[PDB]
Amino acid sequence: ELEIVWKNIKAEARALADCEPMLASFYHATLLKHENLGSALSYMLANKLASPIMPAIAIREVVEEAYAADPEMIASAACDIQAVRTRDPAVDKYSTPLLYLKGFHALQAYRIGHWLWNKGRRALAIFLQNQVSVSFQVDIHPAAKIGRGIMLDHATGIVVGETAVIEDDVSILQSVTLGGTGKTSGDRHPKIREGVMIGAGAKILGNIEVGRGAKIGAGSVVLQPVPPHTTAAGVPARIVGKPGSDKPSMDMDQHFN
Amino acid sequence: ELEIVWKNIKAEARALADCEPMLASFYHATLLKHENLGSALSYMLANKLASPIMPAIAIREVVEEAYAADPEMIASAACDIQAVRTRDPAVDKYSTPLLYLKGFHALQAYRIGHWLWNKGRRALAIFLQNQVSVSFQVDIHPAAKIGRGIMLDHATGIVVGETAVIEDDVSILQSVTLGGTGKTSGDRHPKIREGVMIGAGAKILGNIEVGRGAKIGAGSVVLQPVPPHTTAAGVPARIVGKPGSDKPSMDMDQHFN
Amino acid sequence: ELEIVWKNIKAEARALADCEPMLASFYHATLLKHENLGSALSYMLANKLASPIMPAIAIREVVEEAYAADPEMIASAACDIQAVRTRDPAVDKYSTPLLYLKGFHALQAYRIGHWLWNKGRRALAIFLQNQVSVSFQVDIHPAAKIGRGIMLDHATGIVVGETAVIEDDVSILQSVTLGGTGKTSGDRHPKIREGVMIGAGAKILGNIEVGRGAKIGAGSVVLQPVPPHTTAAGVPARIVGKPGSDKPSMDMDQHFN
Amino acid sequence: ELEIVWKNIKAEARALADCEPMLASFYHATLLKHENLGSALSYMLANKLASPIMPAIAIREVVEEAYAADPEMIASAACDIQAVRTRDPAVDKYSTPLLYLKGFHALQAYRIGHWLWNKGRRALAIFLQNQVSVSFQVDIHPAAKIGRGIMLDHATGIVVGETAVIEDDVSILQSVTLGGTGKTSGDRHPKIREGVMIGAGAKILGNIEVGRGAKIGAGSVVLQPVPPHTTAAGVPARIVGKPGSDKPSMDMDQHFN
Amino acid sequence: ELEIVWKNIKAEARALADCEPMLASFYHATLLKHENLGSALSYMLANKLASPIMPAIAIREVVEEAYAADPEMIASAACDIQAVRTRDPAVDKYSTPLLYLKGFHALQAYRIGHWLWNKGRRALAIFLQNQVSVSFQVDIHPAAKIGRGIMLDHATGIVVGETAVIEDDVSILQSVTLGGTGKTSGDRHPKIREGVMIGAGAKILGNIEVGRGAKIGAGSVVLQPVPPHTTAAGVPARIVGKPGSDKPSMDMDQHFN
Amino acid sequence: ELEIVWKNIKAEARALADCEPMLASFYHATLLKHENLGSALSYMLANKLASPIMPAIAIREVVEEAYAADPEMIASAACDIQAVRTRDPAVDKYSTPLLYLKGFHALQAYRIGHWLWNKGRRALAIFLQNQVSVSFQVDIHPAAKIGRGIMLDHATGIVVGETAVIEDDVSILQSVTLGGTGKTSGDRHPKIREGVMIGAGAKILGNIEVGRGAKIGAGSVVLQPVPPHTTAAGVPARIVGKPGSDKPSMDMDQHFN
Repeated sequence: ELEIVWKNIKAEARALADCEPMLASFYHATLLKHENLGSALSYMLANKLASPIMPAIAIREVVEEAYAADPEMIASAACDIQAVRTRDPAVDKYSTPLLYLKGFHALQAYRIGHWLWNKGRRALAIFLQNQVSVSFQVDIHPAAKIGRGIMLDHATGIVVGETAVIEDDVSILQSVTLGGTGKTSGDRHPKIREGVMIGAGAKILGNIEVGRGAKIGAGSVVLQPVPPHTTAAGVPARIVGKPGSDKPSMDMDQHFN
Repeated sequence: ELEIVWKNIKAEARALADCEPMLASFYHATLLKHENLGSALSYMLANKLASPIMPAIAIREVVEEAYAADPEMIASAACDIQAVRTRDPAVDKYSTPLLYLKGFHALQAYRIGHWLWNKGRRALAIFLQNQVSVSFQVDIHPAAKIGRGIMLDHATGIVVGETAVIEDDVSILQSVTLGGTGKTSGDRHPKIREGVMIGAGAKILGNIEVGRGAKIGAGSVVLQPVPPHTTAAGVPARIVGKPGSDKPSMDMDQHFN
Repeated sequence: ELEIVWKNIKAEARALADCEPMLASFYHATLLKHENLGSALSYMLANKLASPIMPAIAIREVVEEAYAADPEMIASAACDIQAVRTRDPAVDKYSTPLLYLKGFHALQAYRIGHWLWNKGRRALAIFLQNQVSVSFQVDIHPAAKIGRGIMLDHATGIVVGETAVIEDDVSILQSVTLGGTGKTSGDRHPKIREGVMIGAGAKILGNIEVGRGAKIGAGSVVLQPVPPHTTAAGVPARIVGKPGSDKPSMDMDQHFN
Repeated sequence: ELEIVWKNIKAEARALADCEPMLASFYHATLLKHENLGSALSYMLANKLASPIMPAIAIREVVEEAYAADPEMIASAACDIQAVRTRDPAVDKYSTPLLYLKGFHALQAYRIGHWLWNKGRRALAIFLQNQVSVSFQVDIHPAAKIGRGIMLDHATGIVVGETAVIEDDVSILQSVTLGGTGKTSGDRHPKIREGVMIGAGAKILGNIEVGRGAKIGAGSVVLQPVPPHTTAAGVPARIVGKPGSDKPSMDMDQHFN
Repeated sequence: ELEIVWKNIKAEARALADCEPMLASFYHATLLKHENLGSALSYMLANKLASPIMPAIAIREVVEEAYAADPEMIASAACDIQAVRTRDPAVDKYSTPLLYLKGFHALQAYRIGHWLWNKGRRALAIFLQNQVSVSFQVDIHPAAKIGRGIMLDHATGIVVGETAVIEDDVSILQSVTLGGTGKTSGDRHPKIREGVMIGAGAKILGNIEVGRGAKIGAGSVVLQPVPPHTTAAGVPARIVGKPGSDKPSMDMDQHFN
Repeated sequence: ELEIVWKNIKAEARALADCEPMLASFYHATLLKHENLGSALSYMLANKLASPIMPAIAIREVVEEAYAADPEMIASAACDIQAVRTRDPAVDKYSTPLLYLKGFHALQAYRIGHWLWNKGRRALAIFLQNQVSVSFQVDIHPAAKIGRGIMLDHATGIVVGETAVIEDDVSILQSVTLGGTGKTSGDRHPKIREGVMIGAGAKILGNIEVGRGAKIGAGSVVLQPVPPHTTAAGVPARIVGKPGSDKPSMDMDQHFN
């Protein structure tokens, strides 16, 4: 439920404001004064994406329009929160991704851009993509199709291209590229299927499959498709083993042979 | 031709202003209100590099002076715009690099820094280098010697050191390092010859030649010179093949082996 | 001593004001108007960490409280300045790290966060960690234990997790991860011992030892402990040699094999 | 009705976007994107009253709460817009007061402060009073009781004290004081009745009546009550004549004697 | 001569930069870095009128276009600088009006508005009028016809309406209104002839002539035409004498009777 | 005592923060976190005078230098607070002038400028004078000699020239000019002696005495000296009576014959 995630967030916020007065005002503005997750999300995005061109209120109205049209984006955000809490041992609170984590922020900004792109507002979507690249150091093409329960841990240097697909329950670290090949339009970026874990620095290039439950080792350069439930590693990457679990995204085991 | 690129940009800007009310003023202020490419470039760099150290209107003065003194830098920018449009399939407009692409912005900021450096205004060039690093996440030393028709696609994490050379018609992806070795002054960075393509994450270290038309695979660590028209890949890199084209920078084929 | 580093900085500042008269007020504010390094450090951090939540004045109060409680933080910054000046051939002046180098800025910001974390002000430390990740593109968990004489050269994309240790006199390049494994709290990040050099893009994962005087080659993915005075490289990394020096962090030789 | 004022504003906004394409996004944000006057008023005040203490979003919440509790505040703004358009020959458009005229901005800000004062939120009302004095150069104590159909033309230097009353359909010029006497709390500011016109620079002091349809000449200092339908002028002011109209506020005839 | 005023300003700026370290960069950015008076004027106006509606770099473009189109506006500004230097004993430098005096800034902003108005860009001229009113506390309608060698000393509260005329070599103090009467279009504001001096707080209302070399006493309310070379004072004003000089604007003698 | 004024302020602040949570953070930053009046004053001035040229911390160091050199400026500020509380019936708290009232803010900014001027830092003093004119709409030449226990109520449009003297315990309203005559340097502005009250809009011009305990009526134009313990009013002003008390500044009785 969104509600237990949101109820958890407010209760955390109440406690955190008591034991850190420096941030009491911060917690009230970002969390306590909102009635639901949607409103906290739009507030976060409005403030983080504000520019002279589109100030806070202007951005917020765009975000609220998107969430009214497609409320599943809020549900997706809630799943992404739970992903980080459950998978990242440095995070023990529901509020932490929403408050602090630039990978989470960039992911929700992408959802807005994707909605815009699909509505034909492509100029605005590209503006926001490239704003997010500068501000959060994550460059996700708004045409990319990205599911829910996604963790982008640390996130600096992540690149996801136009024709990429990232299914639900995927975990991706800093400096990961889901990148293209060639100079022509068309399908040319990876398809990352459910349960995949991608370690820091991995470059996955071209219109290639990374099958369900696969594991891509840190620093891998993947140029050929990786079968489901297999571990790939190296430069260029080869099949080196099989993961310890069905969904390595859940366990974040970085070892490979 | 310069006038051709500029006319296209203005045409696009007129159509874009008509399609997105939130951005109509932006397309005017950044493009349509300007008489020539040089004016739009100075506007772009000023706005995007503004900080508490120096505001936008002050930056803009420095940039106009440089372009008045060496208008070839404007011709170089036009060649760079054409490189991105022709090589990056996610870009189908001439206005896109100018408005949005941080690698393009970084590359042009470098040109101003390089002009300052060569004039003997090194302290200002070093400020600008480091502002570009924070603002665009691209760290290019102003003493590097970089030609024209250069694409820096995505660009997050690019590092180009003091003594590097990059010839005309080179294409470089995110997280590429043209890096030094040792703790002494003098040539210690790579010399990248014309037509080279460098894939995401490649690290090229030392005063080593990368020959004309060579391809450096994504994630490679290159410690030895790479012969012309050869493909290097791996950690550390070895010669694994020959590229499919005479100038791999033009074709962006990321395959290796 | 501090007084020698500070006297050199003051002399450089006087020269710089004549080299670039435009920036004279900037050199005055950051350097000339202070009587000691501590004052100039607190000025830098106050401005670099200023936000709507904690403006420059509020941050400075925090920083001066920390520097009064633990003046060794100032001495640590002085050794960090000397490390860059001595090890990075692109940097000749003591003033350069303090004015411009985002790795240096982020490292001193971490010291404040670490001081806060150790006082139990954990929310505030996590806030600053994530602000520094956005602003300087360096993500250091405040519970990390980092010594002095540390160079973070270029620095974009550096990630240092919760249980990591970096001892004195270590040099680290851009896109280096000292990263975790697993979804469970507990000891799970690298221990980087004195004198170690880590090349650009290296990923070192898990609770593993990198021993005194070891060298980690650029682009390495290190999953097993590295013995003192050996060189590890490759994906995954293997022992390939021995460094030519007792403390490779001082010499910055990027060669491996 | 409101719907007629609002329909006119929307039509003007469409024309304005074609008259000055540069400002198209501004006209879109302030006017075109709203479905009613209340929404456009709350957008104007949110941005005009934004500060570090209460950002635009926080102000808008306050304003929408007030407009929901007392929608007559929106109707009052509509009569104020019509007053300027009908009485000021330099203003032809309904949109002009809402976009630009600082007297109109200050008058609507006062309504929010007055609403707050009457709810017992007195500190907040005094905060906004003094912010409006700095930003729009109009100092209105929130306990003042001000009706609707009020023009504050040019407006700089207007002062209206704690116990003042301004009834409906009053026109006031720049540098007008409705000021107190004495050091004691209690009723001590003017009562300006319906239809009164007050010329530039007039000072009206103490708990005195200015009667229905009276005219106060520019530069007058009024220390005694002014009868309905008479003209007062001079320093100190005396009755010098009768207005040529029943409600001089509508006709703006500045002649006296 | 234009070149003379400009050379003086640069000389002063060099000496000022040497005397005050906190402002050295300011004198550079506002004066010394510029090639001519027009460039410094555009810089001044851009910086001081910046707002959330239009930032400084955008304003600067509008201003340069106006000066390129009608360079007499720059000659007018030089005459205005000389008027203040020669007439205001608190000003002994040519740079002072340009750097600091809000009446001088307002007057030059009016010139740009007037150029726009006459070109048919009225919507932009009306924005700028009202921005100048908030920013400098001077409200001058852009359709007013104002000559050169004009001093607006102190300037707070000055109002000049739509149909006013102010000839060359006129001096006006704070809180002066050249104000209208009635609610109809057409001439309804004063016509101030050459050499007139207008003291602080004077209100001059209606389409009335104030003849060549006349003096209007401080605090006067002028409702009837004032003959050339005559002194008017009082509320309402009468002819009380003749000025001591042929052009009272030059001598600033505030005595009357 | 400063201490009972400061102790009163903190106690007020504590209570006000409890009964208005919107402003709790505001009260903590402006008042509660400071140890003395001097620190609260410097914080207020640093934030209100911050500009790109001289940000908050830079201004604060200038103010703290001034207060260390001449601590009587803090004592003067305390007297000015008590003046407003005791004389202005709209103010019932010690904290109100310090928090909100632009006349009080401008007066303390003047003290800094006066200190600067007397130290030879005249360029900076003139910069700040003209900043204050724009920001608070009060234009006080830093060479003016102004005592303590001064109330500037409402304050918009106040002008005080170079050679003016304002003794202790004077009360001055909005739109008051202590103004010059002529175009030559030298003593030429009023000398306002102890206990004088000046009503709104009064213009006092030339090097003329306004004797101890005199009263100047609102809207007066004073061109000849006013004897001690006399009331002057009119345009031009004549002696019309005697005040009701020895120090009309204390009683703020605005009546005159």
